[PDB]
Parts: sequence; C-alpha cells; structure tokens
Amino acid sequence: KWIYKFDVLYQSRNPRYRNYEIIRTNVQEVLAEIVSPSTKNPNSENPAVKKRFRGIKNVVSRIISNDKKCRYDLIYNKYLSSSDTRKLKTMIDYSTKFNRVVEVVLIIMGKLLPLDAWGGTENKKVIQDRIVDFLRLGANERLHLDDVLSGIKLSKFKWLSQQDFQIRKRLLEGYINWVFISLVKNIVRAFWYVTESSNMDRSKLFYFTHSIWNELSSNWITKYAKGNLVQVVSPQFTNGKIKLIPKRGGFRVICVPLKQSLYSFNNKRNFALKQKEKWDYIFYQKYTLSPVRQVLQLKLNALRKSDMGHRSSVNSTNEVADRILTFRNDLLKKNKTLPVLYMIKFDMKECYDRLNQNALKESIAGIFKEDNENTTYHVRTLSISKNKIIEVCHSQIEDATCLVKNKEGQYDLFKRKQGVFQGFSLSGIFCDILYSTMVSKEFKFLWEATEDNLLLRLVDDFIFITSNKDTLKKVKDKISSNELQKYGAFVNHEKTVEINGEAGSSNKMTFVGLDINCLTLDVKKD
Ligand code: NA
Ligand code: NA
Repeated sequence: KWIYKFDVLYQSRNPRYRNYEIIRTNVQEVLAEIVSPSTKNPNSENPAVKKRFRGIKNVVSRIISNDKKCRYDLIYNKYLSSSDTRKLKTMIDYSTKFNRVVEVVLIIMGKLLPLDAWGGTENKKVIQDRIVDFLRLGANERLHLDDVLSGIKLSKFKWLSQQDFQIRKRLLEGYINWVFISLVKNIVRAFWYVTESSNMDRSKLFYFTHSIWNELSSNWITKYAKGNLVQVVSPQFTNGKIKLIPKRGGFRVICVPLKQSLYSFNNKRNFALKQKEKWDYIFYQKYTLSPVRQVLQLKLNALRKSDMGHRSSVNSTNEVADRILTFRNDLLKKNKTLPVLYMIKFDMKECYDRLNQNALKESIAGIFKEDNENTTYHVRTLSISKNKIIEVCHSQIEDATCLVKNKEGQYDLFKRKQGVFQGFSLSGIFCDILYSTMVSKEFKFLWEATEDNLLLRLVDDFIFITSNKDTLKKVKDKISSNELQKYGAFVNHEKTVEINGEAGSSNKMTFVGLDINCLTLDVKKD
C-alpha cells in the first residue's frame, strides 16, 4: 500500500553507461528525503533526531561514492549486451529473462550498499527478497513498507517511549523507502523499458534493454507511419502520445490521449497550467465527451432493436454462444430436426487502421438522419445538441494527432492517412457504427426471412451459419469481392475458413475460442 510499481513502466532512454550515476542527488538532498520526506527540512527536527545525521550522512556518502565508482558500462556488457543482431519470431523474446533482471539489479545493489548499509548479513537477505518481490509486481500492484520491515531486525542498524526507539523506526522507514523509491526504481528505469504484452494479463511485465527497444520501436514506427501516418509541422483534446505494446510478431499501436494541450506538455514543469488545465479536461470529459459517447451508444441500441443489420453485432464470447443456441432452437421449430448447415468465418485486416473516414462520417450522419439540426438530447440531466455531436466526432476523426518519441529523445507529430487511433475515447464506438452500418447495407439479403440465416460480428471477427446453400454463395461473393473496401473493411482472405455438414475432413470450427459443431450446433469452449 506504500511502494508502487507502475511508475517504472514505459520509461524510454538513450543512456551512456560509461560514467553513469544512479543517484543524481547529493548527500544533503538524500538526508532530507530520509529524515523529513514531507517537509524536506531536516534541520527543524529536535536535537534527538539531528544527532543521528552524521551516521546517516556517512552511509549515504559511501553509497554515493560507490555509485560514482561503479562501472555500469562493464555490467551491461557482461549481462545485458546480447550483441546478436539476428531476428526472432515473437517480440517478447527480445526481452531480458526475469532471472537476469533480478541478477543485474541485485549485483548493482551489492556494489552500492555496504554490509552495514544492508543492516547486517541476515537483513541483507531479507531486503534482497523484498527487492525481488517488487520486481515480480504487476503494473497495478504495490508493496507495503511495513511488509518489508516485518522481517528486519532494527537493532542491527547501528547507525540508526524513550523516543530513541521511535526515531530509529522512522529513520529506518525513510531509509528503506529511499532504497526502493530512489535506488531500486532508478536501476530499473536505467536499464530497461518496462511494458506489458498484448496478452491481457498486466501482472506479467517484460523488461527490454533500451538498446533493443529503441531499435524495435523505431523500425516499427517508420514502417507503420508509411501506410498510416502523415507528419504535421502544424499543431478539443485531439493530441495523444504513441505507445507500442508487443503483440506476437509485432506491436499494437496505442495512442494515449494527452490530458493537456501541446503547450502544457511541451514545457517540463509549468504548474500554472497543470492545475487549471485539469479542470478544462474534466469539464470536457463530463459535459462534452460523455454525452457524445452516450447519445452515440443510445442511437446504436435504438437500431439494435429495430433493424436486423445492427442486430448482428455482439460484444462477448458468451454472447455468441447464446445467439447460436437461440438460432439452433429457432431451426428446431421450422424443421423439427437439424438440417444440413453451412458455416463460414472471416475477419477484417486492421479494422482500426484501415477504417474509411469518409464512410465513417456518412455512417454517423446516417444514424442522425431522422433528427433536425436543432435537435437536442438529454442523458443521465445533461444537454447536448446533434450539431455538437457531429462537431466532436469530426474533430476526433480529422484532427487526431499523435506524438512519436524518436531516437534522440525528440517529439514528432503525425496525423492519420485513414482510420482512427486506438485509445481514443470514441474509436470503439466509431468502428461499431461503421461496421454495423456496413452489415446492414451490404448483407441486406440475409435479413429477408431470417429464420434460416445467422450472422454475428465480434468487432472484426465474423461468423455466418445458414441452412441455404444459395445464401452461402451470396455471402462468399460479397466477401471475395472488394465491395466491402469502400468502408475500409479488407477481408483477410488467408484466414477465411468454411465448413459444412455435407462432407469434409472436419465438422468443427473455432471462432472466438468457442468450438462449434456444424452438425449438432453444440458449442463448447476451447
Ligand atoms: Na551523485
Ligand atoms: Na465438413
């Protein structure tokens, strides 16, 4: 509940390890952090505390000296160099193994802290185990200080109610806190870019050396920017910071929205903006962005109970199984026994990147077609007009800007050629509006006499089940053509799978981790 892990993540560097220093503060600055972390004025304490300053200063001075003497360039070459420029199949295989991360961190701690700074031999093992625990923490996990101190013998820290034994405790709390916050965290940020994988669990962190991470990220960005981005030398909250997340062979490109303007982000520490800009973002989120996100979702649900075209969009794996079993029971009413069924699954290539912006605007306009320009809406009450919806959506689509941190620590700007950024507040609902509009227009023949046809959309994955072999031909014709490219939906033809119940080497199909039997329509998990 005291020592956090998230603030070591996503730290990109370009370090020179020859003549490198972990501790950037002097001995007096550290003494303030240990003794009075809140006030940062240790001279105000009563003399029972100040008499311990010399013993604390000498220990810190030895740690600071050991830091200046430590040859981190040699430690990197021996343990982290890995100078083998061949390629690997998965990105997380470029990361340093977790055992090697622990070994590097504990070796540096051994070269920084003398035995008496650890509190003796027995306490050194205890603190080392707690350092490993901190390294095993997930992105949203934390470690409590009293958890660390519960295994520490205070009496062994000779350099330091009677009020003597209460001062020793507080000094131990402040010192141990300084070890984790300022030494252990700075060691991690000095050698690794810490991030989580696209494999959902955030409790599994991966540690990439800054040398290999800068090569992998920059190579991917220059590739990705060619087909998706346009550099802007030019400049409501439409700016974001690019964040790459390793995905099996490549990266997932995420644009984390800036909660400030580009001015407050540029300068390091202008505070006269930060506190007031916070309110500008809150009022935009509460009174502009949320009503837009709600009215868009409400209009979508309104077409989710009026038209079959939008009815075909689902949101979870279990929701697919529920609509399939319902489709099975609907067939067991028209036939009294399951007929021969035909199944096909297909998916779109990079639905968010290839999304056609012009067709998206027509879709958003299409769901506000029965309203006048003066129309107003009320949400849980908050007021917002149809025009304000269109204005917010157009700025999110057309004015989206991302910041890419390149090799030398600079910051270049980019807009999108087509598509929408992942991570923006309306990107998901945008893709839902466009794809539902596409399914409602292009697959209109399915919705006539729907008692023998089933189409389901998990956002970029499609499954189609039918008892009509002719209708299966119409669906195969629609996806094999390029008529869906108008919307930016490019069928991934290599992953299009088709099975049916007449014959064939298989009667099973896995779609979202469900295992579907085209004979019985029984669906189990995979
Ligand atoms: Na120093
Ligand atoms: Na088959």
